[PDB]
Amino acid sequence: SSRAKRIMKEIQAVKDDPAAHITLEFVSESDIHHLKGTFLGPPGTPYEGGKFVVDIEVPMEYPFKPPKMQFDTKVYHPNISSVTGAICLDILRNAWSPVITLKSALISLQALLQSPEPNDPQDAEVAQHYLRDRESFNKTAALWTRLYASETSNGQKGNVEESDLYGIDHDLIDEFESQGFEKDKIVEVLRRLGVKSLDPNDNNTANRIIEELLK
Repeated sequence: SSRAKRIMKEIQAVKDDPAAHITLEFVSESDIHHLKGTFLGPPGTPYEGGKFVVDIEVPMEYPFKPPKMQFDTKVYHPNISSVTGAICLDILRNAWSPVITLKSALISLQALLQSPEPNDPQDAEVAQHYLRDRESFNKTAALWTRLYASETSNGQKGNVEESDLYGIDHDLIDEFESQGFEKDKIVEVLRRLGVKSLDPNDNNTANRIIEELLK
């Protein structure tokens, strides 16, 4: 479209050969109204290490066109994800420059994710909670992003794990096998249960498993 060309030009830069580590995929019919800019990055921090999908909404207005952004890996940060997915970066609550393109808003999130700013954020509950238990939220933060880094197809409520190569076969078997029980034992107890987050020497299900294992 005519007005769409405005945003298309911005995406052309990222489309110019795999470079800049940027991503821009619009999910809409001929009338591109909803934009979605993602960014791929390696690990090395609980705030970064996977994929991020920022739901962008680009209207058809030239004068003062503030690009909306929300959700984005539902990251739990004082800035991102306050109640139903919302960030605070220039063009969000009070922009001070109409030149701040969409690329700036996206790139700003990357540096923002790896930059704790609990001084004067938007979410007081998060800031106060992080101020006390920062180490407890740190680990939980990396886990959420590590699991919500990407998702195939649509969803009903929540589809986490149970998609890639399953590690529940000979690993859980090797434990009971060497113990003294035979494969036929583990299979019988594994098939019925079918746990995934099993512990070596700290699992309740295990005790119950071995219970039958001996019969």
